[PDB]
Amino acid sequence: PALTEAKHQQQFFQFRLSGQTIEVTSEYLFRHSDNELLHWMVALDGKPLASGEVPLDVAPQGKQLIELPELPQPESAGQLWLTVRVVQPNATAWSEAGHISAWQQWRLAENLSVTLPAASHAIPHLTTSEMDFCIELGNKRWQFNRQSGFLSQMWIGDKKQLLTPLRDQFTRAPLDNDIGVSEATRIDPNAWVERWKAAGHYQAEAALLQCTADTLADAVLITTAHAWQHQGKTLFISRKTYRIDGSGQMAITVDVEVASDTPHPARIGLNCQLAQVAERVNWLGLGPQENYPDRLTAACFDRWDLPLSDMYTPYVFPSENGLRCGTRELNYGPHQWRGDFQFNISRYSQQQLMETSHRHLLHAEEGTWLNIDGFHMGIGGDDSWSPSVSAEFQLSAGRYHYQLVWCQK
Amino acid sequence: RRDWENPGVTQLNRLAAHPPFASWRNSEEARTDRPSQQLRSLNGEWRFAWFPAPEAVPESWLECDLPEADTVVVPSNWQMHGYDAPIYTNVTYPITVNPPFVPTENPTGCYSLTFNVDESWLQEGQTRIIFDGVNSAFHLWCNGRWVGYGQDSRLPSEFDLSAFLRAGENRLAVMVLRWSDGSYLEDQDMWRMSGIFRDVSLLHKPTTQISDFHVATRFNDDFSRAVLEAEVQMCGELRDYLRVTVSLWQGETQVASGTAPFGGEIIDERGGYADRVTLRLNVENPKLWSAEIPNLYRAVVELHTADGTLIEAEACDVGFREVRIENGLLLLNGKPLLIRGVNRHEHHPLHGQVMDEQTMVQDILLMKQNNFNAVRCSHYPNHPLWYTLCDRYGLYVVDEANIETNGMVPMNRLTDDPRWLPAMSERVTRMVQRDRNHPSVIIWSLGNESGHGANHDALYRWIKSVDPSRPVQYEGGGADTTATDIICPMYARVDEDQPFPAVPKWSIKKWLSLPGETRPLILCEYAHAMGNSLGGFAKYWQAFRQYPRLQGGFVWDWVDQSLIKYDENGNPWSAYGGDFGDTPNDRQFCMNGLVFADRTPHPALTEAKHQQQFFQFRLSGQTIEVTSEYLFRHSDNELLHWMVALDGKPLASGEVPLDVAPQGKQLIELPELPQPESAGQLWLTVRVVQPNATAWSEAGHISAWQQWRLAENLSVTLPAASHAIPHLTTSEMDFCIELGNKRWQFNRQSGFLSQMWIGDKKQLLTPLRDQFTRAPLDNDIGVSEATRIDPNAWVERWKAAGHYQAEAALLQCTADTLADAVLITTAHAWQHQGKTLFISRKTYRIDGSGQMAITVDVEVASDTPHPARIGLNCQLAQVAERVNWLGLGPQENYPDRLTAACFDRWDLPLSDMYTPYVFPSENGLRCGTRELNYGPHQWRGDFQFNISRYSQQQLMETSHRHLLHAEEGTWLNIDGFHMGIGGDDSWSPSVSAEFQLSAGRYHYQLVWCQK
Ligand SMILES: [Mg+2]
Ligand SMILES: [Mg+2]
Ligand SMILES: [Mg+2]
Ligand SMILES: [Mg+2]
Ligand SMILES: [Mg+2]
Ligand code: NA
Ligand code: NA
Ligand code: NA
Ligand code: NA
Ligand code: NA
Ligand code: NA
Repeated sequence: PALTEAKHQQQFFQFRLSGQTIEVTSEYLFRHSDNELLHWMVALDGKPLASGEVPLDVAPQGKQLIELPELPQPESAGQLWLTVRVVQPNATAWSEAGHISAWQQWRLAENLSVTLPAASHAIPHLTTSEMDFCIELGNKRWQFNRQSGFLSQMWIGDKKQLLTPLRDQFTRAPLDNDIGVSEATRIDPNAWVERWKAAGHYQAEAALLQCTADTLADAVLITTAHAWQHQGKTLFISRKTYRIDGSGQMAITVDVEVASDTPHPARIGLNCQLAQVAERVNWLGLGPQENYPDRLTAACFDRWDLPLSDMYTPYVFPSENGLRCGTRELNYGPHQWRGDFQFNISRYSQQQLMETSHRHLLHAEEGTWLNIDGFHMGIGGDDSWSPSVSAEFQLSAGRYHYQLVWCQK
Repeated sequence: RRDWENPGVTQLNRLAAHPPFASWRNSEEARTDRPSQQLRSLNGEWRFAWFPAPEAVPESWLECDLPEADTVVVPSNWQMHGYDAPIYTNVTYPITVNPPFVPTENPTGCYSLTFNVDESWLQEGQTRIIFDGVNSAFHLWCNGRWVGYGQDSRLPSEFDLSAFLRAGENRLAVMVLRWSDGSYLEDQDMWRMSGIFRDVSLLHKPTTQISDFHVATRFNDDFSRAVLEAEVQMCGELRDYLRVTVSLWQGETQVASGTAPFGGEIIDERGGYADRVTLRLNVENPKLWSAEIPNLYRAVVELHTADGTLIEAEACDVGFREVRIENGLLLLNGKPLLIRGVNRHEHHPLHGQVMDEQTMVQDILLMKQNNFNAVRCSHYPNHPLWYTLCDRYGLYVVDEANIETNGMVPMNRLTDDPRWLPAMSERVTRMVQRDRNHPSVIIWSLGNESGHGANHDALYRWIKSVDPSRPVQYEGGGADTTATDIICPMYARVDEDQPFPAVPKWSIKKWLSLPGETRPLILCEYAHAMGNSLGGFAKYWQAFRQYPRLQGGFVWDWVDQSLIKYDENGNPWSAYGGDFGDTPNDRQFCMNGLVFADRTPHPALTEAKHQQQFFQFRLSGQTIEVTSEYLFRHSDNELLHWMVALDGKPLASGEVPLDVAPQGKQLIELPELPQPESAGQLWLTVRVVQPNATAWSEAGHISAWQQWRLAENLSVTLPAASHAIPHLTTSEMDFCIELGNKRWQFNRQSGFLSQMWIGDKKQLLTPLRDQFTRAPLDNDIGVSEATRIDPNAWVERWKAAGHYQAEAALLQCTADTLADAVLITTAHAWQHQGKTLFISRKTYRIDGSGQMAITVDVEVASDTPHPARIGLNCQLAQVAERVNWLGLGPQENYPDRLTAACFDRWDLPLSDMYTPYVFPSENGLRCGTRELNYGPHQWRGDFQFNISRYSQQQLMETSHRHLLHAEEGTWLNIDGFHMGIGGDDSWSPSVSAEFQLSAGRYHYQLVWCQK
């Protein structure tokens, strides 16, 4: 996946936007853009609204101004996005006709939704038992275990949707850059993975602090609080609310605290093993290829749809892989998650990936592992033998908030 | 003739410039710098009359005092006495641009003085008058007879009165013109005043006298040996019996001496200077001068007969130091400097441009106490005592010629014109002739904002020939021209390029490495301290420490140029541009100081102090590594105090003597510390304290500090249950909740908490509502004016988008009863002309303990300009004496200006929570606050806040601090997020991107409870 990042940063055309105006600047020293045309497209949340093409005619080091036509208002809430691509109409000794040599995006107007939903057709019911809080709505059921404090099962009809409960996750199967030269036989205590191990990040266990259920006028509200501790130290505290409404949507709010003295964690998200396996993955976010906070420039915001295996990157030395960031909507099977998160989805648990040294030995587990992150640490790479993730990409804020809606499709 | 409309006539009969003289007739008095009976002051009471033009002055005035004259103190600026108005114009000239002419209505100040001259002064030798500063041009008469003329408001004009005076009473008549052709070279950004505003004195010199002397100090490779060379020139009776003896003293000990007859070496085919002599004194292991240790020697220059008669003696303080640029670095005594500089105008709120010892001292002490080591004479030579003081207290000085033609179009129109070479030459040459022996001066500057003209090239070269001991710098024309030894930009940013055509301001880091560039870079002006500013200051200091060739800069500027005006009641108030009827004018642009006109600090001063620290620290486990940035001194007056506190509660503390060599490091291992079981964050604070008083600071002065978070124990503790559940009562218009003695009322039409009762006392005067704006800072407004809007300014972008006028529309307001609480949920949209700018969704959970937890989630349209803040505000009914908070402080601090603040528990009087910037704006914020206590209230969370008796609306609507009026109750602004304040400049948006609120979605939470 890194190749595409390289391709984008090494583009030969630079762009700037000012109003309806796009300014293209050539970084060629000798040739004119004689085999290039600029294609532009405006989409609302993935839905195409308009596009066009203009021939590029820029001298080496010169500039070309392109005026976009009047952009008809859009009939709906959402963020308009402008994407431009430089396409070479003719084949060359090194590329085929149609080759895309450069691209860029910009957000244009955004119209926030202020439209009140609509009065639920029904009201979910809460069933309380000694060991669980269950919510029923139509043919859907959610179960929250009172001792664990997590959503442990969800059913569509009589069909269970989870293999493992939905739980916070603060670690990742270590990348090569997280490992560096550390070795079991010769630990580099300065490496990220060793800092995390030493702090107990991979061994910390969730301790329940609170698990309550309340019924509101049109919804049921579950509130939970957990502490993750290690050798008597509290590493993280996660507080959440799950609000299930008449519409069947489950709104999840997550507020996490990370002790200031613990090494900054690899991620702050939730994870679960879905019972089902589906053919495709469809999302509205950055893509289509794998992208990370510090390696996402080349990815574009759009509606993407790929086979599930394209959502896994087969690095020979396996690790955390396949994340997509900047995702507002994710669809898999009958499920839909909405919010502003980063995610990865595959047949392999982080556990397996971290315990496996060669890709050929991984085996698809039952169901699908979904990791959905409010925040994820950068991957670094300035070198692969010393910590290389830039401060700005470390999860050092101390307190973090994210919210997601899980609903059926 | 109208000599004042002729750049070809800059003086008539004026004597040559020279270093400070006193004509002592006893060498020990010269050695001691005691007063000289031959140098008298004529300062005191003079007679003065104001005329609208020189053509209105009556001839009788030359022969006798005008009955209508007033007696006034001299030196003074006549505007300060109210004869006419001072004018505050920045770049545009105060007069029509039509060189070399001036208005025919040209305020003329007729000064006169009747004074005494003892016969003895007239029996022999020469008696001269010296006017240290006359703005801007003047004619001089003595006993009714015309003596001469002078220009250049900022250097001394001396005339020989020997033939005009008589024993006893004598009368001077000085006709001072406010405007002259000199004004075209005096367009600096300051109040436009006039008058005899520097000292007036009378000096007696013998007929055979020391007419000039230059002292130089050259060193061997390690500065263990030096040669002091002093060239002395005489005027008068040249005879074989004359000699010059130069002696050098360290205290009462004479370290060296040389005697020689006159007659310098052969210089050309016609011979040498028979009226000059150069003495060379060898000095071993000299004590070197620096701003760190201003070691000085005293050189006494005796003119005498060989057989022993002292004719006269002159003298100066000498600082052995070498200044040189080598391999791209400015070195002082072989080591690279790091300039912690500030630009300082000569300004006094009551006396205008008249300087006095007390004031200068006060400024030098505060500069030093705030870790400044350098000052730039923006933008003219200073009153003579300034140099003496920087020599003695130790500050590096950039001495600057009085040449500024900013208002010309293009800016070098005069400086590239050979006909203005002569007038400019004098401004440069006479400055060097006067100030060349002061060790504090380390760099000469050619003036300011006059573009780049061939005149600058010529003058750069003149100085380099006449005085090889100091680099020459000059910013005009792009700051890296052929007329400067130093890249000396004004307001170039650290990382951000500003590619203006012809004179781009590159990022300072990129500028150093442009193809072929090798010079050091020191900003002549940076960090424009106008109003609530200095945002981004730390970014500069980090770059300076990181890049060798980035050697610092001079902040703009030291003191606000506000003037005192008196109201009807006779109460003083700070005035700025236009407050005197002056127009056009540049309003508050004259106030850009780190300190107020009375020397009270603005909050930015502590940020400068901190970033400019001379000790850097690193923490590793319990080891503290201290690194000294001093180049020449050891930390011989310093100890390290350390303290650990748990959320403000003191746990342990200690002190350790600091012993680090210059550029050295010291490791200090701290004691086993408290590892308390109790929740909270442990914080380590270290401070460097100077146990002994110095010439510039009191015992115990703190010179540096730093803090680090240590272990954190997050609370996992469950609050006990409440023997109580709040009750809800509803009506179409409101949701009321009651719990014990407490009550909350939420308006269903507005969607806000409209009132709260504790006991039965109402707590709010205005409801709690979201706030997305701030009363704009000078940096938010920049140059925008009603009359000429600058649409790119932040304030204008917010205005045009409707932020200040957007109205909350209620989208939802519900109430639910929980197990042990009542929950109110709201959502509002802020719109403008159909555009939804922001959406606020909140929940308020009131529990059986009586606490109200508020959760707020805001959406901001990505296409609206990033808002000033994301917070809540309300007017509390209560007015309490103190404010106690756990968070950054104690002074005002903003996101991009908070490095100096320390996290601790602070407690101040309410009034201290407001910063009285002259031009009112959002102010007093404190960031990183975890708990705030005011009266019965306590708010907890992770926010920024301000609290005062003045609403944001009032601050935005009032132009001057003295017009603000305390409102009923107290206004509290509690922000989840607040935009940086900027300040890289005050005329273009300068808030760095990482400090702009552009995330789109924001979340914050607070708990409001009692106690
Ligand atoms: Mg003239
Ligand atoms: Mg003697
Ligand atoms: Mg006599
Ligand atoms: Mg200027
Ligand atoms: Mg104006
Ligand atoms: Na083309
Ligand atoms: Na692995
Ligand atoms: Na440096
Ligand atoms: Na100014
Ligand atoms: Na010491
Ligand atoms: Na104001």
